[PDB]
Amino acid sequence: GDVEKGKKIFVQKCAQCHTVEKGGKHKTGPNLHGLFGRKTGQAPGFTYTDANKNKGITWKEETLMEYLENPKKYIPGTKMIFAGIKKKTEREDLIAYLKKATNE
Ligand code: HEC
Repeated sequence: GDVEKGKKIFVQKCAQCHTVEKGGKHKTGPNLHGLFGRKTGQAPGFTYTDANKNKGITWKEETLMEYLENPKKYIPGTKMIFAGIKKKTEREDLIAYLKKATNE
């Protein structure tokens, strides 16, 4: 649905690892420097896996939804300790939130 309905859940259980809207901090995942229509091997000084960066997929409304619904399965060895998001609303809410953070 909506940007409010996504930022409210991002700032709860994404910003805990990917601080961005509050101020950049890649403290347990890479801070989302837009991502939508960008690329994966894009983060500053952090460390994770080989898998995500080297293999890629282009981050977009498909791939990041497909990824957030199961990140461990979607890219081979991506740890990301959360792997789902309450209900399928918060999912599309996040997409439609972050889609502003790539043009606003
Ligand atoms: C800390 C335990 C995390 C939580 C909570 C969330 N994410 Fe995550 N994310 C985490 C890791 C360790 C990584 C690095 C990549 C790897 O392969 O391990 C990621 C990665 C992402 C990405 C992809 C970045 C890329 O590979 O280019 C995205 C788009 C992402 N994470 C988004 C995201 C959102 C929206 C979250 C809240 C629902 C979220 N993550 C939680 C660790 C953690």
